[PDB]
Amino acid sequence: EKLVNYIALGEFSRETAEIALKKMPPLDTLTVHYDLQLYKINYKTQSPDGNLTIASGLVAMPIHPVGQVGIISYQHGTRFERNDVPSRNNEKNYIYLAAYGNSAGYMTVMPDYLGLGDNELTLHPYVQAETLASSSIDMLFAAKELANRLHYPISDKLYLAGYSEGGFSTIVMFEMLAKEYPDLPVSAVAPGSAPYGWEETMHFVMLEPGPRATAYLAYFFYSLQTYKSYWSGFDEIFAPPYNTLIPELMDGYHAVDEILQALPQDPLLIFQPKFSNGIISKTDRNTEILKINFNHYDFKPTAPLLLVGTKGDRDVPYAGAEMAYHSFRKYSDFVWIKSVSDALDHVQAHPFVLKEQVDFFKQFERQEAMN
Ligand SMILES: [Cl-]
Repeated sequence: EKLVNYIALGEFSRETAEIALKKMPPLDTLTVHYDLQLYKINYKTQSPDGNLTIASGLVAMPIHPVGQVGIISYQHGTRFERNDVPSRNNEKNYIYLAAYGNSAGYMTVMPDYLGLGDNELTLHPYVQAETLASSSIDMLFAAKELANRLHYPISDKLYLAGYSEGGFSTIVMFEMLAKEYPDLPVSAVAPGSAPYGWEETMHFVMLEPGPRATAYLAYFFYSLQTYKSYWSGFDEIFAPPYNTLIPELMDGYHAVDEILQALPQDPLLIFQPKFSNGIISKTDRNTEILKINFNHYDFKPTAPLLLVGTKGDRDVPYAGAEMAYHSFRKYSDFVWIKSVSDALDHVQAHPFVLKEQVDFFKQFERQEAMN
């Protein structure tokens, strides 16, 4: 049993959902059909060190479903604040509930991730494949336990989506489900604007830095060194005073705009030159283990797969999505790639990408369907 405890958080109405959708075109074109009941859950999963840890997330259940209810597991993007995660259901979370739950009618399952929400680990293991995958799978299983306890019948339809860091989480979750849980059917998978490829992503974020690049890299290397100690210490990685500022900024209680204002726009300024150059040149002594963590685009998909993003992305390289697409196509014809724009950026494109995800899942909902 993974489910440890839960708390009812009240309802999320059609009317509240409609207001949220209207704020984020093109999602305003979705029709709302349901009110949802919300639960915050806590569940058992493994830490980066392979110990038991109790993590949190949100489950949202359409009330009075007209059809049999499929599950969508939605993996959120980068969060620097402990409490800005789905189990808190703040207004920024509403669009996910509105689109997937109130409109699409899916039981919507949203992990917080380790180091966030109620989890006692002090720091999120950021873009770390092993635990993003296991924490998301264990959340799904715990959510299914909740539905069983509440006599909420669900179908066997299962959809996996996410954005940004969560696009990566979605891909690694998919891989691990296929490997470790081969008898659990997955219906469709649609990672949104994910980072693909260690070299591709490092080059883009370090040398073509968009507005959040320094923050992403600070989070990534601070978290990786914290959990894995691949380098001698933080001062090998980070130039002063960022070696001590970054740990403060990443405490879970700094607003993301404050983090972005405290860090330079050019990520090279936060690193020792030796270190950053070694990463870029793949001459860092840890390059092989870094590639193992990052590179998850060479496995056989066991469900229809849509890689959806924006060619306008300045946060993660669209070239990485193109590379991943060709890699996955070696294994399956049921693989597609879609750009929602030539110029919308990572943030602007988000509601367009969400709309594509919902539409993709609906395509696979309405075939191969049996009670
Ligand atoms: Cl690589």
